[PDB]
This record gives sequence, C-alpha cells and structure tokens, in this order.
Amino acid sequence: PQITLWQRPLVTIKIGGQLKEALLDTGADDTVLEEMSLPGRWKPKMIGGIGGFIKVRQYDQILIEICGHKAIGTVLVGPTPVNIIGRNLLTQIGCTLNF
Amino acid sequence: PQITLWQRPLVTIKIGGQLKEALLDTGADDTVLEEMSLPGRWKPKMIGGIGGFIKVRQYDQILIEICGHKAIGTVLVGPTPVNIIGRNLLTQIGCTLNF
Ligand SMILES: O=C(N[C@H]1c2ccccc2C[C@H]1O)[C@H](OCc1ccc(F)cc1F)[C@H](O)[C@@H](O)[C@@H](OCc1ccc(F)cc1F)C(=O)N[C@H]1c2ccccc2C[C@H]1O
Repeated sequence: PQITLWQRPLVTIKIGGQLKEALLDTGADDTVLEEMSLPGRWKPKMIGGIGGFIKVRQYDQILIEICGHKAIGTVLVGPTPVNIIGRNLLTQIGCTLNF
Repeated sequence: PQITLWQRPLVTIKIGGQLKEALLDTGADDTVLEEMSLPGRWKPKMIGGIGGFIKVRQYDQILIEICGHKAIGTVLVGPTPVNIIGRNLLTQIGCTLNF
C-alpha cells in the first residue's frame, strides 16, 4: 500500500500472538515495543533519541507480522511511549520513502 | 526519488543559505533542527521523544529546501541529536511510505 503522512503512519502488527498498534518510523534505527513478554534470552541495551536514552531489553530472531507481511529481526522492549517499527524491520517488508 | 531504508534516510537540505544533512523521519510529527539562527520571533514548544521531552524554539513560515524541493513551514530549533524533517514538511514535498 501507499501511506500518506497527513497523520501518524500507525499500523497493526502481530507479535507473540498479540495484536498491537505501531508506528512505521523511518527515523528509528531499530524496533522498540512497550513492556511485554517475549521468549528466549535478552541483552540490555541503551537507545537514545529526543529527550535522552532509555534502557531496553534486546531480543533477537523475533517474528513479527506487519500489515500481513512477515519479517524477522531484533526487537527491543522497554519504556517507549509508543510502539515503534524501525528500519531493521521496515527493510524486510520492502518499505521505501517516495516523493 | 525512491529511498530504501537499509541506511538512515539522510538528505541534504538548504536553509538560511546553508547546506545541512537531515533525516527524513516519518515518526516525527514536526521538523526540528540543531541549534542555529533563524529570522523573526519564536514561540515556545515542548516535544516528547523516546527518552523524554526537550524545549525547542518554534519559527513559522520558514523557507527550507529538501532534496531540491522547496517547502515553507514551521521549523523547530533545539537540542535535537540530529536534524529531523518531520511529517509537517514531508507532506509538503509529497512524501509517502510504500510497500
Ligand atoms: O529517537 C529516534 N530514533 C532513535 C531510535 C528509536 C527506536 C530504536 C532505536 C533508536 C536509535 C535512534 O534511531 C527518532 O528521532 C530522531 C532521531 C534519529 C536518529 C538519532 F541518532 C537520534 C534521534 F533523536 C524517533 O524514533 C522518532 O522517529 C520519533 O519516535 C517515535 C515517537 C512518536 C510519537 C511520540 F509521542 C513519541 C515517540 F518516541 C519521535 O521521537 N517523534 C517525536 C518528534 C520528533 C521531532 C519533532 C517533534 C516530535 C514529536 C514526536 O513525533
């Protein structure tokens, strides 16, 4: 599909059997979701953006479905104000910016 | 042009007769640039990012060229980690997300 930017580009994603709303964020290097339980071991990581850094848990090889498109990649979990789908997964679904 | 996301979507912008590099960020509602001097009066604004909020200066009706496309809109100036072109200006240049 083609998504305009008049409003925030929010989409439904499926992860860990749960349906969640997330933002397609080209300004985010990685994907970070609000606190939730994921399987496997994780590594602590610090990510920074506007306002500073937050500590998140890094999970690798996580399967996520974005608008029906399956993608695998690293998913960070932490106190993010909104679920963010970053470039690491946007590339997997073939998302591009066009103008 | 069509921009993939394997790397950060950085583009050259021209503002105040100077060239700067900025990130095309669909996750940013507004456009915020690193500390610089702009003409006119400014109004205060608080923007919240992944790590919290920062205070910025809001300038209106500012001319800014993005990848050769001329836009005139609101530009925020403050302690942002990188120059960000947000949805307010992305819409002016007709930028869309596609996949
Ligand atoms: O922190 C970032 N990347 C980092 C990141 C993110 C996830 C995982 C990893 C990493 C590392 C970086 O790429 C990005 O910022 C640019 C940025 C880029 C590279 C870098 F180096 C530092 C840096 F700041 C960030 O994901 C933005 O795309 C966006 O996040 C989603 C979001 C939306 C609504 C909201 F209410 C709160 C939110 F957070 C955001 O902060 N939006 C806010 C904004 C920005 C400018 C002007 C106004 C407003 C209001 C609101 O939309």
